[PDB]
Amino acid sequence: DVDEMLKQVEILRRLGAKQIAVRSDDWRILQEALKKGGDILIVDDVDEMLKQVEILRRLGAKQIAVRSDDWRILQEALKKGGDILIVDATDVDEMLKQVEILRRLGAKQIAVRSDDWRILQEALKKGGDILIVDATDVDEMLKQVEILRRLGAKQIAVRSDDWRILQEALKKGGDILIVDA
Ligand SMILES: [Cl-]
Repeated sequence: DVDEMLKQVEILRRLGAKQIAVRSDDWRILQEALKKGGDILIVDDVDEMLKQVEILRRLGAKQIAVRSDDWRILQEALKKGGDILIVDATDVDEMLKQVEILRRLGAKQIAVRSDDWRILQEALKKGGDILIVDATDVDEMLKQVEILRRLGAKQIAVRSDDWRILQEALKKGGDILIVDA
C-alpha cells in the first residue's frame, strides 16, 4: 500500500505527529516510507526478516524495528543491525524474561506490545523503553494511554488498523503512531 501508507503518513504529519512508524512485509514499501520521512520502519520468515534489516540498514534507515514473540529471533535481528526489538507479549512472566535477556545482550531499545495495559505497566516497571498499545476500541485505547502516562510511561505507541483510533491517539498525546502498510 505505497499509496495508502503515503496518505496516512502525510495526514498524521499534518496533524502534528512527530514519530510515525510504518510496518510492512515489503522492504520497498518501507523504503518509500523512509524517503517520505517515516521515523521507524517495522519489519513485519527469519531469513527474510534478516535480509530486510540489512537492506534498510544500507539504505540509511536509522530506526529499524523487528517484532517477534521469540527472543532468540530478536537476538539475531539485533546482531544484524536492528535497532528496536519488539517483544510480543501475552504472558507477563515470559515478557519479563525476554526483556531481561535482550537488555543483557546489549539491546538499547526494547518495545513491548500488548492489548492489556497491565502487561504494559509490568514492562514499564521492568525498564521497557516503548510500550505499544494494541488498540481495538477507541475509548479503551484512550483510557490505557492515560493510565500508562500517569504511571510514568514516557514513550507510548499506538497501533491500529482503525484510522479513527490513530487520529484520536495522536490527539490524546500518544508518542508514536504505527501505520499499517
Ligand atoms: Cl507492533
